[PDB]
Amino acid sequence: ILTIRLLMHGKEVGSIIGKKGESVKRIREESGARINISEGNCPERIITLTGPTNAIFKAFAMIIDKLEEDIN
Amino acid sequence: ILTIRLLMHGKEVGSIIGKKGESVKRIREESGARINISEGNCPERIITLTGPTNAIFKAFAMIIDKLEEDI
DNA sequence: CCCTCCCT
Repeated sequence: ILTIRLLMHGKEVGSIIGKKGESVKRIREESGARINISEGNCPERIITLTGPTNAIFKAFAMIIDKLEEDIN
Repeated sequence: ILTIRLLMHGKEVGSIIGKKGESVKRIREESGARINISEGNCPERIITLTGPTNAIFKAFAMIIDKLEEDI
């Protein structure tokens, strides 16, 4: 059970929270991680990833994949 | 003693109970109304309010303010 | 693109 913080620009975050909140809703329900995204229109936002190794991995990889398809 | 039912989306209602449970704690205590909330992840939830016009009015106003800020 | 918040 480990935690890892990811830094993220404003626009970056919006992608992980696709219109209506589903994008996270997958990543969450699909990796098994505890995912939190500090709110408030702040230029830099933390996304905390919390859980066992593979859960993190999975959440990470989906996060990566989401941003990967946003260039630009 | 009046009963007034409030239809409420699943998102909204989660804000009234905000966190461990304290948001309702606040309103139950500080408004002095009989507040009930239907249970389970149903999209559509009822909040019954029983009491005097005062308590009903208090509770309601406390709800609106929890809602107003989200936003 | 803003997400969940579990109370008698």
